[PDB]
Amino acid sequence: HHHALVCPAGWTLHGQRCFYSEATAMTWDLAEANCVNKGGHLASIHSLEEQLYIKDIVAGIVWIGGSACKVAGAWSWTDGTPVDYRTWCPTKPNDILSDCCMQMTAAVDKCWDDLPCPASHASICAKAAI
Repeated sequence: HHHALVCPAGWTLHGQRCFYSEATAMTWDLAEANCVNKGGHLASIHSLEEQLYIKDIVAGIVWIGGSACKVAGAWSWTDGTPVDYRTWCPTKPNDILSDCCMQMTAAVDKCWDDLPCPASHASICAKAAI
């Protein structure tokens, strides 16, 4: 269609996507599985515009959809979209395979870092708008 977009209840609209703030802390793998049960993925981020929109939703560290757990330093988004934007914190990522899941950190700018996937954090999901 070519009419106004909506999001399901509980999700918020930015552009062509809907976002869900999951306040329950969980491992990266549980957070991704949670987003898949809800029809989406942990959020991928493709511009500073998206970075800033998501920054404004969330209340602290959040898991997002990046991981590099197969080949060290080879980042992918769980939703299959391109890694065409990055905003890693200074000196990051460390690209150590033990610490291979991506999060927005507690810095105000929500710069990204790669942490152990078992760390327990809130998260953000995304999926296409309706």
